[PDB]
Amino acid sequence: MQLYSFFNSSTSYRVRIALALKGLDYQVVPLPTLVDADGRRFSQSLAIIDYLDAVQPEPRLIPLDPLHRAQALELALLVACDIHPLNNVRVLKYLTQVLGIDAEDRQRWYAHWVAEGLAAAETLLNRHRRGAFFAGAAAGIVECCLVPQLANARRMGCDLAPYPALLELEGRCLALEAFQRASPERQPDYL
Amino acid sequence: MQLYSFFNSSTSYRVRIALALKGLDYQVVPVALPTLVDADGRRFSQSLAIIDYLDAVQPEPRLIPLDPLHRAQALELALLVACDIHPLNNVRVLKYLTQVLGIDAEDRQRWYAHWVAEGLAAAETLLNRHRRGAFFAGAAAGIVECCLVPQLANARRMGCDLAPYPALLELEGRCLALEAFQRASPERQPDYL
Repeated sequence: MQLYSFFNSSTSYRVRIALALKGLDYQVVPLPTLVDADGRRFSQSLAIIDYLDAVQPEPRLIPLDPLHRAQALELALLVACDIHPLNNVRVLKYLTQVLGIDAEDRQRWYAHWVAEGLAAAETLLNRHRRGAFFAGAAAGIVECCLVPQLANARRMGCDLAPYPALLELEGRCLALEAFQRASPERQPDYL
Repeated sequence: MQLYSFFNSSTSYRVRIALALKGLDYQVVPVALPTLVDADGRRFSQSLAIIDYLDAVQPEPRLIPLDPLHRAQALELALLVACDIHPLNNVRVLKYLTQVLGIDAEDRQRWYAHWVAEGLAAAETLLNRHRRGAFFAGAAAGIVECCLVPQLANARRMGCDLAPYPALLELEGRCLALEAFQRASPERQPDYL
């Protein structure tokens, strides 16, 4: 398979993590678009992560148990639907060039959606985590979504002190070769 | 189970359609929404997590396909709406644009219509290229129609041009002809105007 990836795309980071956790090799093509062995194209990171679970079930990125699965998807969709979309490069571009919102107002916009969303993420992780990772002994869709969100929030100057369990989970993920391999800074298109 | 719904919430509408397709819409309860509340008082948020959970609660008729390829295609279109359109066009976001950045109704209008045009052009193409049947997944409505019908009602109400999406308009018409969608509609809610 091929992944049309950019090193600094949060959605590409999500899928590079999932591919690294499966141990699947693919060809980065410097979004995202996964092209499978049949030439089918997929661009929505959370659909790709679900599909990878069909392509190579073990290790599993989304739980089988219906309640554990609902809890994992709840936290993944909080990130994918209620934080990231508002803070996209395309949205900040629109705010500057079309509405002329200055760097500082764009900061406060960025920080407002992060603060609301990460407070809820911290709550859900503390409530529903089953072990070292959200799903127990292995990282999955929750870590695929939280790790890029935290990197983005950090880089935009957000206060992350109110989210100690998110920061702890982030550290347990960034200690793993799979996350290190997927990281922006280790990508072939990275300056 | 109970579903805490507001008549005018798009994400509530998505889950009221899902419940109506299952034949469980006695569970709906008027006035972040929606919230599904089970037997033992467990609260589920996230409209797409709730739709997925309803397939565990009562598998038939299925809102998310079993076949992996068909599932990836249905989730691609559903997530296009739920991730790339609706979150930018939320009441919550439009309040921030008004009350914080002082953007007028006219610039708000144009923001709404930009994310709508970008998203629905891509949605029209996915529907045309990947649909399995009269509905996206086949002969029955599912997660794709649960996301599209609320998004088209919203776009129409905000004055968006929907002429460029004839396949989306046709699918919307097939859904709104069904009793399950008519029951789920905002206009038929107990809390409606």
